[PDB]
Amino acid sequence: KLPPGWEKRMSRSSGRVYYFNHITNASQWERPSGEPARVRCSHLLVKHSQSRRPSSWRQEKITRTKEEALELINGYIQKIKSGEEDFESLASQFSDCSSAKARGDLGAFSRGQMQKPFEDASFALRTGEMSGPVFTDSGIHIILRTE
Repeated sequence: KLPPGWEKRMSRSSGRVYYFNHITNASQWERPSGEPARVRCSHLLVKHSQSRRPSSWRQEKITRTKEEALELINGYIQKIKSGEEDFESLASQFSDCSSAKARGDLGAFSRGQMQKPFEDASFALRTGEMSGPVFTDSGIHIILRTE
């Protein structure tokens, strides 16, 4: 009896059930509570040496590995979930996408327009909800659905 894309999982380190979304890679302790033509999202992108365009306003030659990019992504997720940092502030400071200028805002879009893994996570999110790591050809994303 779980919303779309959510499933119950067992955590081995703590021995407790949690909830996992296999579309967004979101996870949380708490049980989670047509689809629209368009959603609005912000994101924080961390590129790596195998991104389709491995450079950004933050560095001319992006050399980090995929797993280094994932480590940075998880660090940002930790700070956001714990309240140590705001999503928008981290996107402005550290996103490798030029949308960092607008605090990660990408505006509105509909299915078919974005990269498929990005689109699926975005439409699987509920408004105000945040994804886990989402992998695309651009790099690794954190996605926040704002409308």
